[PDB]
Amino acid sequence: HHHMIVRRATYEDLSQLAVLFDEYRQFYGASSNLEESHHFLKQRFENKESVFFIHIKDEKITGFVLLYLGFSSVACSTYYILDDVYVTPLFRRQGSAKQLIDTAILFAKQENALRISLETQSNNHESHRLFEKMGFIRDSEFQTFHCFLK
Amino acid sequence: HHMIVRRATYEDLSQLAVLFDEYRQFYGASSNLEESHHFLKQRFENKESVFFIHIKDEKITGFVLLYLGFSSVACSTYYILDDVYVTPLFRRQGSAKQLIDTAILFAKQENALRISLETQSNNHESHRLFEKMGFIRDSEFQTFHCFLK
Ligand SMILES: CC(C)(COP(=O)(O)OP(=O)(O)OC[C@H]1O[C@@H](n2cnc3c(N)ncnc32)[C@H](O)[C@@H]1OP(=O)(O)O)[C@@H](O)C(=O)NCCC(=O)NCCS
Ligand SMILES: CC(C)(COP(=O)(O)OP(=O)(O)OC[C@H]1O[C@@H](n2cnc3c(N)ncnc32)[C@H](O)[C@@H]1OP(=O)(O)O)[C@@H](O)C(=O)NCCC(=O)NCCS
Ligand SMILES: CC(=O)NCCCN
Ligand SMILES: [Mg+2]
Ligand SMILES: [Mg+2]
Repeated sequence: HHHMIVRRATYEDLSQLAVLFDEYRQFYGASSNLEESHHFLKQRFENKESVFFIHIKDEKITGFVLLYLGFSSVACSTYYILDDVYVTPLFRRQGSAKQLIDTAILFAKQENALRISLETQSNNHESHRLFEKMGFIRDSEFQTFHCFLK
Repeated sequence: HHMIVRRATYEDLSQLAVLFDEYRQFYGASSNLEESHHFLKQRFENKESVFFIHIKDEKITGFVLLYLGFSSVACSTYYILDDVYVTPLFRRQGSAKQLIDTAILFAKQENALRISLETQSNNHESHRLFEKMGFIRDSEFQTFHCFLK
């Protein structure tokens, strides 16, 4: 029996998780649309190489982390991408993101991943403090490029 | 036809492994055709991966490997241009240009938001290539890594 847990998300959690997923999208500039957020959360959940971990405190989902499998051609090995991390404001600064990333790290090690990689906004200093505390090192060697199609 | 940029098939993998091993060596890996081919086949069997090869008179001159990406913010998919390589003998002949032009057409057909990639900051050649193909340098995001091995 427990009162707090970080565990893999299930289909049964998607309805509650969609609210936090919609909040994460709003943080990134998106207009709130619970129905759209939920439909796409279901597509990502039903994607073979994606893994969602959620943080539940007193039966409430406080946050989540979405990871997906990466393939490193140079190393000829897999790794994990920490795609999205979010904690709802009511539960911030209580160690939720820390616990979510700690479980993400233990999971990646269990999967013999090379590393966990991510990209976060340069203007998001709060996230840089979180990732550095968790053992992430800033990549300097690479430059991102986008070719916009729509 | 005498030249073509097309999807890779199972039959191209023995020859494609040689190019993929060459691409690995450019990024500093030791040559190992068995390891290169085994991983190439694992990526080729991934349902979200897409390989295009440039073939000049039955010789593979180069390739591009793309994979599906999900944008949570846009609630839409996109493509990541993961690997691009042209064997030195066939360089500065438009092989990479044709591979990327095909990748863009494929991404548009798939209704992708964009094609995204990462390349070394000191790789002058790749920056000229991607800029020629309409890619824009983006420094609004910072990459972090948590090394496990
Ligand atoms: C960033 C975010 C995930 C942090 O979640 P959280 O549960 O509040 O974080 P924690 O309580 O585990 O904090 C862990 C560490 O992160 C850093 N951190 C977290 N919030 C911070 C803040 N507001 N300012 C500075 N550092 C902060 C600190 O180093 C902190 O350690 P400390 O509290 O001992 O100083 C949360 O604020 C959030 O959802 N933000 C919006 C989405 C986002 O930016 N995600 C990252 C990109 S995917
Ligand atoms: C980069 C690379 C793929 C280019 O392949 P390529 O088939 O020779 O390229 P193309 O002939 O299609 O050239 C397309 C454009 O790229 C640029 N380019 C290509 N080679 C270049 C070079 N040596 N110097 C400068 N710009 C160059 C030019 O803008 C060129 O247009 P142009 O020929 O009209 O001037 C090839 O040099 C290679 O395999 N390099 C090693 C692997 C690599 O760097 N891949 C990317 C790592 S993330
Ligand atoms: C950690 C992080 O990547 N945040 C941006 C969300 C799209 N990847
Ligand atoms: Mg890769
Ligand atoms: Mg994403």
